[PDB]
Amino acid sequence: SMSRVLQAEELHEKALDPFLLQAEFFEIPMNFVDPKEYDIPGLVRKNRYKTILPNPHSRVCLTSPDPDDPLSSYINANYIRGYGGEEKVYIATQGPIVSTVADFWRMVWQEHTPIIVMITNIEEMNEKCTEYWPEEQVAYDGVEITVQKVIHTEDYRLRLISLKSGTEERGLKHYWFTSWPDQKTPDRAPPLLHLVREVEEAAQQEGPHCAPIIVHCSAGIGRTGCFIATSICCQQLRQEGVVDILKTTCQLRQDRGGMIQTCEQYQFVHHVMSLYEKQLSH
Repeated sequence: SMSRVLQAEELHEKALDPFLLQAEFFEIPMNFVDPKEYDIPGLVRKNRYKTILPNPHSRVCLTSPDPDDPLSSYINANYIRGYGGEEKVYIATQGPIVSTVADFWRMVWQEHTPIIVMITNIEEMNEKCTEYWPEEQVAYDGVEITVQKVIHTEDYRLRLISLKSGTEERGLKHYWFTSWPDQKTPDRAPPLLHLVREVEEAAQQEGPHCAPIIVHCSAGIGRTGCFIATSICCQQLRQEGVVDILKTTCQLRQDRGGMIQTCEQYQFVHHVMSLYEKQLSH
Protein backbone atom coordinates (compact mmCIF):
# COMPACT_ATOMS: atom_id res chain seq x y z
CA SER A 1 0.00 0.00 0.00
CA MET A 2 3.01 2.29 0.43
CA SER A 3 4.80 3.91 -2.52
CA ARG A 4 7.66 6.31 -3.20
CA VAL A 5 8.26 6.93 -6.90
CA LEU A 6 11.91 7.88 -7.40
CA GLN A 7 13.25 9.85 -10.35
CA ALA A 8 16.99 9.54 -10.98
CA GLU A 9 18.26 12.38 -8.77
CA GLU A 10 16.25 11.29 -5.74
CA LEU A 11 17.22 7.65 -6.34
CA HIS A 12 20.95 8.43 -6.24
CA GLU A 13 20.58 10.51 -3.08
CA LYS A 14 18.15 8.06 -1.42
CA ALA A 15 20.64 5.19 -1.79
CA LEU A 16 23.10 7.23 0.29
CA ASP A 17 20.66 8.27 3.07
CA PRO A 18 20.70 5.41 5.59
CA PHE A 19 18.65 7.33 8.16
CA LEU A 20 15.73 7.80 5.75
CA LEU A 21 16.11 4.27 4.35
CA GLN A 22 15.76 2.72 7.81
CA ALA A 23 12.80 4.95 8.67
CA GLU A 24 11.04 3.85 5.49
CA PHE A 25 12.06 0.18 5.73
CA PHE A 26 10.96 -0.46 9.30
CA GLU A 27 7.51 1.00 8.57
CA ILE A 28 6.83 -1.91 6.18
CA PRO A 29 5.12 -4.82 8.01
CA MET A 30 6.89 -8.15 7.62
CA ASN A 31 3.58 -10.00 7.01
CA PHE A 32 4.84 -13.20 8.61
CA VAL A 33 2.54 -16.22 8.88
CA ASP A 34 1.00 -17.54 12.07
CA PRO A 35 2.51 -20.99 12.69
CA LYS A 36 -0.99 -22.25 13.52
CA GLU A 37 -1.58 -22.19 9.76
CA TYR A 38 0.46 -25.40 9.32
CA ASP A 39 -0.47 -27.61 12.28
CA ILE A 40 0.75 -30.83 10.69
CA PRO A 41 2.80 -33.53 12.45
CA GLY A 42 6.32 -33.62 11.07
CA LEU A 43 6.14 -30.29 9.29
CA VAL A 44 8.89 -28.62 11.34
CA ARG A 45 11.36 -31.02 9.70
CA LYS A 46 10.66 -29.39 6.32
CA ASN A 47 11.47 -25.81 7.36
CA ARG A 48 14.86 -24.23 8.02
CA TYR A 49 13.29 -21.63 10.34
CA LYS A 50 10.10 -22.09 12.39
CA THR A 51 8.97 -18.50 11.91
CA ILE A 52 9.53 -18.20 8.14
CA LEU A 53 6.59 -20.00 6.57
CA PRO A 54 4.79 -19.73 3.23
CA ASN A 55 1.79 -17.45 3.21
CA PRO A 56 -1.20 -19.69 2.50
CA HIS A 57 -2.81 -17.78 -0.40
CA SER A 58 0.34 -18.00 -2.58
CA ARG A 59 1.89 -21.24 -1.32
CA VAL A 60 3.21 -23.77 -3.84
CA CYS A 61 1.55 -27.12 -3.15
CA LEU A 62 3.16 -30.31 -4.45
CA THR A 63 0.75 -32.50 -6.39
CA SER A 64 2.91 -35.64 -6.53
CA PRO A 65 3.20 -38.31 -5.21
CA ASP A 66 0.26 -37.95 -2.76
CA PRO A 67 -1.92 -34.85 -3.07
CA ASP A 68 -4.21 -36.07 -0.28
CA ASP A 69 -1.33 -36.02 2.27
CA PRO A 70 -0.64 -32.52 3.67
CA LEU A 71 2.93 -33.36 4.69
CA SER A 72 3.87 -34.83 1.30
CA SER A 73 2.30 -31.81 -0.40
CA TYR A 74 4.21 -29.22 1.65
CA ILE A 75 7.19 -27.18 0.52
CA ASN A 76 8.35 -23.85 1.94
CA ALA A 77 7.76 -21.86 -1.26
CA ASN A 78 5.46 -19.14 -2.63
CA TYR A 79 4.52 -17.89 -6.05
CA ILE A 80 5.70 -14.30 -6.48
CA ARG A 81 4.20 -11.70 -8.80
CA GLY A 82 6.52 -9.84 -11.14
CA TYR A 83 6.55 -6.43 -12.75
CA GLY A 84 3.08 -4.99 -13.22
CA GLY A 85 1.63 -7.66 -10.97
CA GLU A 86 2.06 -10.49 -13.49
CA GLU A 87 1.25 -13.71 -11.66
CA LYS A 88 3.74 -16.48 -10.97
CA VAL A 89 6.82 -14.85 -12.49
CA TYR A 90 8.97 -16.29 -9.69
CA ILE A 91 8.83 -18.86 -6.92
CA ALA A 92 10.71 -17.87 -3.77
CA THR A 93 11.81 -20.83 -1.66
CA GLN A 94 14.31 -21.76 1.02
CA GLY A 95 17.54 -23.47 0.14
CA PRO A 96 16.84 -27.20 0.18
CA ILE A 97 17.71 -29.11 3.33
CA VAL A 98 18.68 -32.77 3.22
CA SER A 99 15.11 -33.89 3.82
CA THR A 100 13.66 -31.62 1.10
CA VAL A 101 16.03 -32.16 -1.86
CA ALA A 102 13.58 -34.54 -3.55
CA ASP A 103 10.67 -32.18 -2.80
CA PHE A 104 12.59 -29.32 -4.44
CA TRP A 105 13.09 -31.31 -7.64
CA ARG A 106 9.41 -32.32 -7.55
CA MET A 107 8.58 -28.60 -7.53
CA VAL A 108 10.97 -27.86 -10.41
CA TRP A 109 9.31 -30.56 -12.51
CA GLN A 110 5.74 -29.73 -11.50
CA GLU A 111 6.17 -26.03 -12.29
CA HIS A 112 8.11 -26.50 -15.56
CA THR A 113 10.72 -24.17 -14.07
CA PRO A 114 13.31 -23.21 -16.71
CA ILE A 115 15.71 -21.25 -14.50
CA ILE A 116 16.91 -21.51 -10.88
CA VAL A 117 18.75 -18.62 -9.20
CA MET A 118 20.72 -19.73 -6.12
CA ILE A 119 22.20 -17.03 -3.89
CA THR A 120 24.56 -18.78 -1.45
CA ASN A 121 28.27 -18.22 -1.01
CA ILE A 122 30.72 -21.12 -1.30
CA GLU A 123 31.55 -20.97 2.41
CA GLU A 124 27.85 -21.17 3.33
CA MET A 125 27.23 -24.63 1.92
CA ASN A 126 27.24 -26.08 5.47
CA GLU A 127 24.48 -23.82 6.82
CA LYS A 128 22.46 -22.11 4.11
CA CYS A 129 21.91 -24.71 1.40
CA THR A 130 22.39 -28.43 0.84
CA GLU A 131 24.13 -29.21 -2.43
CA TYR A 132 21.16 -30.62 -4.35
CA TRP A 133 22.56 -31.06 -7.90
CA PRO A 134 24.90 -33.88 -8.97
CA GLU A 135 28.40 -33.85 -10.37
CA GLU A 136 27.06 -35.74 -13.40
CA GLN A 137 23.70 -37.43 -12.83
CA VAL A 138 21.23 -38.33 -10.07
CA ALA A 139 17.54 -39.24 -9.82
CA TYR A 140 15.39 -37.96 -6.95
CA ASP A 141 11.97 -39.65 -6.85
CA GLY A 142 11.70 -40.15 -10.61
CA VAL A 143 13.24 -36.87 -11.79
CA GLU A 144 16.54 -37.70 -13.50
CA ILE A 145 18.85 -34.66 -13.34
CA THR A 146 21.90 -34.55 -15.63
CA VAL A 147 24.44 -31.72 -15.48
CA GLN A 148 25.56 -31.30 -19.08
CA LYS A 149 27.91 -28.33 -18.66
CA VAL A 150 29.35 -26.09 -15.96
CA ILE A 151 30.18 -22.55 -17.10
CA HIS A 152 32.21 -20.61 -14.54
CA THR A 153 32.14 -16.81 -14.80
CA GLU A 154 33.37 -14.13 -12.42
CA ASP A 155 29.84 -13.20 -11.32
CA TYR A 156 28.07 -16.60 -11.38
CA ARG A 157 28.34 -20.29 -12.19
CA LEU A 158 25.85 -21.54 -14.77
CA ARG A 159 24.93 -25.21 -15.02
CA LEU A 160 23.08 -26.45 -18.08
CA ILE A 161 20.88 -29.29 -16.90
CA SER A 162 18.62 -31.81 -18.57
CA LEU A 163 15.60 -33.16 -16.69
CA LYS A 164 14.06 -36.47 -17.77
CA SER A 165 11.03 -38.16 -16.26
CA GLY A 166 9.32 -40.85 -18.28
CA THR A 167 9.59 -40.01 -21.98
CA GLU A 168 9.81 -36.24 -21.46
CA GLU A 169 13.00 -34.17 -21.50
CA ARG A 170 13.35 -30.54 -20.47
CA GLY A 171 16.19 -28.06 -20.16
CA LEU A 172 17.05 -26.08 -17.05
CA LYS A 173 19.56 -23.30 -16.34
CA HIS A 174 20.97 -23.14 -12.80
CA TYR A 175 22.64 -19.84 -11.89
CA TRP A 176 24.71 -19.94 -8.70
CA PHE A 177 25.70 -16.51 -7.37
CA THR A 178 28.57 -16.68 -4.88
CA SER A 179 29.41 -12.95 -4.59
CA TRP A 180 26.95 -11.86 -1.89
CA PRO A 181 28.84 -9.25 0.15
CA ASP A 182 29.27 -9.09 3.91
CA GLN A 183 29.11 -5.26 3.78
CA LYS A 184 26.51 -4.00 1.31
CA THR A 185 28.60 -1.16 -0.09
CA PRO A 186 28.06 0.30 -3.57
CA ASP A 187 31.28 -1.24 -4.90
CA ARG A 188 29.67 -4.69 -4.38
CA ALA A 189 26.63 -3.91 -6.51
CA PRO A 190 27.92 -4.61 -10.06
CA PRO A 191 27.92 -8.44 -9.81
CA LEU A 192 24.32 -8.58 -8.56
CA LEU A 193 23.20 -6.24 -11.33
CA HIS A 194 25.00 -8.44 -13.84
CA LEU A 195 23.22 -11.54 -12.52
CA VAL A 196 19.83 -9.78 -12.68
CA ARG A 197 20.43 -8.76 -16.29
CA GLU A 198 21.72 -12.20 -17.32
CA VAL A 199 18.67 -13.92 -15.81
CA GLU A 200 16.30 -11.39 -17.39
CA GLU A 201 17.81 -12.19 -20.78
CA ALA A 202 17.62 -15.95 -20.17
CA ALA A 203 13.97 -15.60 -19.15
CA GLN A 204 13.12 -13.73 -22.35
CA GLN A 205 14.81 -16.49 -24.34
CA GLU A 206 12.21 -18.94 -22.99
CA GLY A 207 9.60 -17.21 -25.14
CA PRO A 208 5.97 -16.44 -24.40
CA HIS A 209 4.48 -17.27 -21.01
CA CYS A 210 7.67 -18.25 -19.24
CA ALA A 211 7.12 -20.69 -16.39
CA PRO A 212 8.07 -19.61 -12.86
CA ILE A 213 11.74 -18.84 -12.15
CA ILE A 214 12.81 -20.36 -8.82
CA VAL A 215 14.92 -18.10 -6.61
CA HIS A 216 16.37 -19.27 -3.32
CA CYS A 217 18.67 -18.41 -0.49
CA SER A 218 18.83 -19.68 3.05
CA ALA A 219 15.31 -18.78 4.22
CA GLY A 220 14.07 -17.68 0.80
CA ILE A 221 13.31 -14.10 1.82
CA GLY A 222 16.40 -11.91 2.27
CA ARG A 223 18.74 -12.29 -0.70
CA THR A 224 15.85 -13.77 -2.67
CA GLY A 225 13.79 -10.64 -2.04
CA CYS A 226 16.68 -8.43 -3.09
CA PHE A 227 17.12 -10.34 -6.34
CA ILE A 228 13.42 -10.26 -7.22
CA ALA A 229 12.94 -6.62 -6.19
CA THR A 230 15.93 -5.57 -8.30
CA SER A 231 14.64 -7.58 -11.27
CA ILE A 232 11.20 -5.95 -11.04
CA CYS A 233 12.64 -2.46 -10.58
CA CYS A 234 14.96 -2.83 -13.59
CA GLN A 235 11.89 -3.44 -15.77
CA GLN A 236 10.13 -0.52 -14.10
CA LEU A 237 13.07 1.78 -14.79
CA ARG A 238 13.24 0.77 -18.45
CA GLN A 239 9.47 1.00 -19.02
CA GLU A 240 8.50 3.97 -16.83
CA GLY A 241 11.74 5.89 -16.23
CA VAL A 242 11.31 5.69 -12.44
CA VAL A 243 11.82 3.17 -9.63
CA ASP A 244 9.40 2.44 -6.74
CA ILE A 245 11.38 0.13 -4.45
CA LEU A 246 8.98 0.77 -1.56
CA LYS A 247 5.89 -0.33 -3.54
CA THR A 248 7.77 -3.32 -4.93
CA THR A 249 8.84 -4.42 -1.45
CA CYS A 250 5.26 -4.10 -0.19
CA GLN A 251 4.04 -6.23 -3.13
CA LEU A 252 6.68 -8.88 -2.41
CA ARG A 253 5.72 -9.02 1.27
CA GLN A 254 2.09 -9.64 0.28
CA ASP A 255 3.30 -12.70 -1.65
CA ARG A 256 5.76 -14.02 0.98
CA GLY A 257 6.26 -12.56 4.42
CA GLY A 258 9.69 -11.12 5.17
CA MET A 259 10.92 -10.50 1.61
CA ILE A 260 13.95 -8.21 1.97
CA GLN A 261 14.80 -9.08 5.55
CA THR A 262 17.26 -6.37 6.59
CA CYS A 263 17.79 -2.65 6.12
CA GLU A 264 21.26 -3.33 4.71
CA GLN A 265 19.55 -5.44 2.04
CA TYR A 266 17.00 -2.67 1.37
CA GLN A 267 19.81 -0.14 0.96
CA PHE A 268 21.72 -2.56 -1.30
CA VAL A 269 18.74 -2.69 -3.67
CA HIS A 270 18.89 1.11 -3.85
CA HIS A 271 22.64 1.01 -4.58
CA VAL A 272 22.00 -1.50 -7.39
CA MET A 273 19.20 0.57 -8.92
CA SER A 274 21.27 3.76 -8.66
CA LEU A 275 24.07 1.99 -10.55
CA TYR A 276 21.69 0.72 -13.21
CA GLU A 277 20.19 4.16 -13.74
CA LYS A 278 23.68 5.55 -14.33
CA GLN A 279 24.41 2.78 -16.83
CA LEU A 280 21.16 3.35 -18.71
CA SER A 281 21.68 7.10 -18.89
CA HIS A 282 25.02 6.67 -20.66
